[PDB]
Amino acid sequence: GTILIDLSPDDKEFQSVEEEMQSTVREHRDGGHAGGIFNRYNILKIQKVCNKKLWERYTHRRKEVSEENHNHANERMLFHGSPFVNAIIHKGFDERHAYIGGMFGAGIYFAENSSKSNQYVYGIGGGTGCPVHKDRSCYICHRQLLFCRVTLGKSFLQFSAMAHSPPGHHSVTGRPSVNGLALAEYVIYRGEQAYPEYLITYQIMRPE
Ligand SMILES: O=C1CNC(=O)N1Cc1ccc(-c2nc3ccccc3c(=O)[nH]2)cc1
Ligand SMILES: [Zn+2]
Repeated sequence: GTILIDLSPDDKEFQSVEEEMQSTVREHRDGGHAGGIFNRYNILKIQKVCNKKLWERYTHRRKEVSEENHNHANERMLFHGSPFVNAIIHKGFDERHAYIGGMFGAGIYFAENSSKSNQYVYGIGGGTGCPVHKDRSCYICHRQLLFCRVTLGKSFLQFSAMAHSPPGHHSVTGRPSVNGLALAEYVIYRGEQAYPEYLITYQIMRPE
C-alpha cells in the first residue's frame, strides 16, 4: 500500500528536509572509510512515503508510549541508512532491520547526523561499497536514506565514546562522550516506533 510522492524543490518541505540532511554532516573518526569523504551532498530527489496502514501502526504505538510517559511521545525526526530501505518503505520497520551487533544491543538505530546514517547505506562499516564500483566513497552512484519520525518515549541515557528496551524505558539514547562534534544516536526495540516519512536520494560530493 505504499505510494511515493515527489516533492518539488520549490516546496518548503523539500527545502527543510534538504537543510536537515546538509546541516548535519560531520567528519567521522574513520576518516571517511565507511561512508566516503565529503562535506555535503547533491540531493537528487525527496519523496514523501505514504502508507496508511504503516502510519496507523505508528500512531497507535505512539499513543501507547505517550500514555506511559505523561502524554509525551518524545518524537524526533532522525536519519536511518540501510541496505533494506526498499523493504522498509513497503513493509515497515521490524526485527529484521535491527543492528544485531550494535553497541546498545539488537535494536533499530537512528542518527541525528545524516553522515552517520550514510555510513550504513551499503551495510555495516560501508560493506564493500557501491554495488557497481565496490567503492565506499563512490561519488557517482545514487544513494538513499530515510528521514524518519521516531517515538523515543522515556529514553535510557548511555554516556559513551530484537532485545528489549531497558525496564521502564522505550528507547536508548547514545550520547557522544569523547567527540565533541558528534550528535546523538538512538535505538528503538519495536519497529512500530518509527515511520519512514521521507525517502531521500542523493550523491555524496567530492570536496574541492
Ligand atoms: O545488522 C545488519 C548486518 N547487515 C545489515 O544491513 N544490518 C542491518 C542494519 C541496518 C542499519 C544500521 C544502522 N545503524 C546505525 C547505527 C548508528 C547510527 C545510525 C545507524 C543507521 O542509520 N543504520 C545497522 C545495521
Ligand atoms: Zn558506484
